Amino acid sequence: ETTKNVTIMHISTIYDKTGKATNEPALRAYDTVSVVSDPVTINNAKFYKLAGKDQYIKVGNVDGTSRTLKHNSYVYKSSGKRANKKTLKKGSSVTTYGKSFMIAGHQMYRIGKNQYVKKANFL
Repeated sequence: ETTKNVTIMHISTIYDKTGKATNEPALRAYDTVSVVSDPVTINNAKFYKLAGKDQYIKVGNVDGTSRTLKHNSYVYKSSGKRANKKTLKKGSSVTTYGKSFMIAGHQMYRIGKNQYVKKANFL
């Protein structure tokens, strides 16, 4: 196997070679793991194979998904405070990692370490 090191950006279920979830302990955000460098496709979904193991994680939890903003947006911390006073502008492409989180009552995507943007603001 040719492998590379990646940072988990979102809690990640461990799947088997058929894309079925296992009960193996989930990988946790900001841990580093060795994966086979090229993703695999299972059921038209992309996964990283963990190096040396028949275990697979979703690429969206590592490389993310590029999404376009339909509204000007603030960036929040998990506490609910604004992370900064910057505004991400409508039409910007922003990478989001995994499934949205509930932050201060709103569904939000993680865009960075302790940085979140409201899901409703994306196209």
